[PDB]
Amino acid sequence: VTLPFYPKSPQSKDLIKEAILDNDFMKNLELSQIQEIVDCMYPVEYGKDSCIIKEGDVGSLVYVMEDGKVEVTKEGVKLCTMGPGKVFGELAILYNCTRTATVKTLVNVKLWAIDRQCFQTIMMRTGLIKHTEYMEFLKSVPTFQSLPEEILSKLADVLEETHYENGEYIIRQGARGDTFFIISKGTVNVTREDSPSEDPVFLRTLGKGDWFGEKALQGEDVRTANVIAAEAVTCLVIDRDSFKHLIGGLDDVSNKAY
Amino acid sequence: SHVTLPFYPKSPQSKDLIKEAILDNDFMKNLELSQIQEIVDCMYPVEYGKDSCIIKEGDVGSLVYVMEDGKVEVTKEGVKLCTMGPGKVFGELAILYNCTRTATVKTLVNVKLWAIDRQCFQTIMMRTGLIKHTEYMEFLKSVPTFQSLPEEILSKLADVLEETHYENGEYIIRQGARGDTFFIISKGTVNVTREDSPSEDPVFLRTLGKGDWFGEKALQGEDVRTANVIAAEAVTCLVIDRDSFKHLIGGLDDVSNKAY
Ligand SMILES: Nc1nc2c(ncn2[C@@H]2O[C@@H]3COP(=O)(O)O[C@H]3[C@H]2O)c(=O)[nH]1
Ligand SMILES: Nc1nc2c(ncn2[C@@H]2O[C@@H]3COP(=O)(O)O[C@H]3[C@H]2O)c(=O)[nH]1
Ligand SMILES: Nc1nc2c(ncn2[C@@H]2O[C@@H]3COP(=O)(O)O[C@H]3[C@H]2O)c(=O)[nH]1
Ligand SMILES: Nc1nc2c(ncn2[C@@H]2O[C@@H]3COP(=O)(O)O[C@H]3[C@H]2O)c(=O)[nH]1
Repeated sequence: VTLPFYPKSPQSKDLIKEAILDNDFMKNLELSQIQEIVDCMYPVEYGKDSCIIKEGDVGSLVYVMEDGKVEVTKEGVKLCTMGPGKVFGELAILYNCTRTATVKTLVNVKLWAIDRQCFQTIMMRTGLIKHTEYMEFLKSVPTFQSLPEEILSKLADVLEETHYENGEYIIRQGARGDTFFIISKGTVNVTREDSPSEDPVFLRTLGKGDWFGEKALQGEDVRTANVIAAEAVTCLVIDRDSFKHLIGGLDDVSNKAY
Repeated sequence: SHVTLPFYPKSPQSKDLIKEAILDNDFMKNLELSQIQEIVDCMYPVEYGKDSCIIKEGDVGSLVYVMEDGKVEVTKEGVKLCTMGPGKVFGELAILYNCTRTATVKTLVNVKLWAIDRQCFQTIMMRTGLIKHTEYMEFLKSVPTFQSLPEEILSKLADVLEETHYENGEYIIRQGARGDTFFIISKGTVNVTREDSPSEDPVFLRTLGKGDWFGEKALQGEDVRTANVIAAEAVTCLVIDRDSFKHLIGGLDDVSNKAY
């Protein structure tokens, strides 16, 4: 789930993005995917008179040329030459076939390359798939599985993923609140101080699929307890208005008692 | 070269069901029409009884399904995701995205499915207009007469050429007939014959094949064909209208000054 990263100059990052936006087979990727491809590519060089791609071979890498010149042949027929700012080697990866042509260096070249597995991983990181994963998660939460699909979908549309370090206060008692939290990862501790000048008392531990932060949205806008990450925690979070329109009605949430 | 996909004859009602199911699927509705058609024709029938597991999450994906009758249940790690009825695609994610099955699919009743194998799906995914256009380009470049034409002109040729198929024995061109088209042979072979008068039998002139062309003479004189061109085996020509011929190919010395 975690991709390789290679640091690049803005000029390089722009060259690659423009190369992709110029390529007829890839120009319609979502922007976030282009961005991920951009950061993922690692640098590769070849000297003059080298063969980068042999037709018939297994394709593994997709290239963007930053510097140099290559010649593209197929069955001995010259197809074209390509200069900087062009993608090549994407067909074998996009279409799961062998290399459809041969690419040779005419000079020393400087390429950026991404391997097949990274590319395929990124191809699946679309808005529609992220949305679907949010839906699948929500359906796993008993409070929300029973909701109509349209409302789950509306929820999935607005859900924000936030992360908390161990010991981090997700919620402090006594402050206003504007967020409702669903735990997708890890555990939290809930504590409360009854009077001022006192140490907070432990109430309970919540984990994956549990939720919190409704009290300040239902009633007075003051947090009634502390919620502290007890390990590395991920929450799916909902702003006050979304809560009100989409979730505020639910009996299990509205009439929650402790 | 090219693979031939299997054809499975289906009722009109089924073909429409499949077509609609794809166009209703968010991961597939943006396929070209030609691709959706090809999927339609190459899906084959498969049935399952009540309480069968069609797809297990984690497995390598092989087939994409379209349901015509019945109801299936979709779960992931035991979480119920949905039920699906007729007119729905399932099993496309593993194949589209080269991952393992992302969920489990089980039947609730007897089901009637249409299925497409991964060999076909992979073939069809690559049959786009753009890929076809590029194949046209690569072919023209293999023909020395059309190689050295600028890229802009080859691209225009690919835009307007018509790929046409001919039966064995078919007169692609009859001597004496009016003509408006130029032909480039992309596949197969033709025989060229000519008769001195129409009350005489034609004599053999020559045999042409892939990368050869014909039909230029009637575009350069009065539009009358000066010989017969007859398909020998299965023949494919890239066919070019008169105006496109004049603007794009007519200039070429090899074509203009072709002598026989
Ligand atoms: N088949 C083909 N490839 C080309 C052409 N122009 C440059 N290329 C690149 O050369 C590459 C060969 O490896 P790939 O088939 O994976 O991807 C190809 C393209 O990205 C062309 O006109 N035809
Ligand atoms: N008042 C109270 N809040 C709790 C308890 N256990 C979990 N919580 C959560 O801790 C949260 C503090 O922020 P909110 O008061 O807005 O909403 C609260 C609840 O959702 C409990 O026993 N008492
Ligand atoms: N991951 C996922 N698959 C679903 C869902 N609804 C129905 N499906 C189908 O279940 C199938 C499992 O095999 P695939 O992962 O190949 O493709 C999947 C879909 O076509 C859903 O909400 N999530
Ligand atoms: N007149 C003539 N045409 C030929 C000969 N060999 C192949 N051809 C082709 O057959 C075609 C008949 O249609 P066209 O006269 O338009 O153009 C002709 C040529 O392109 C030949 O020896 N004589």
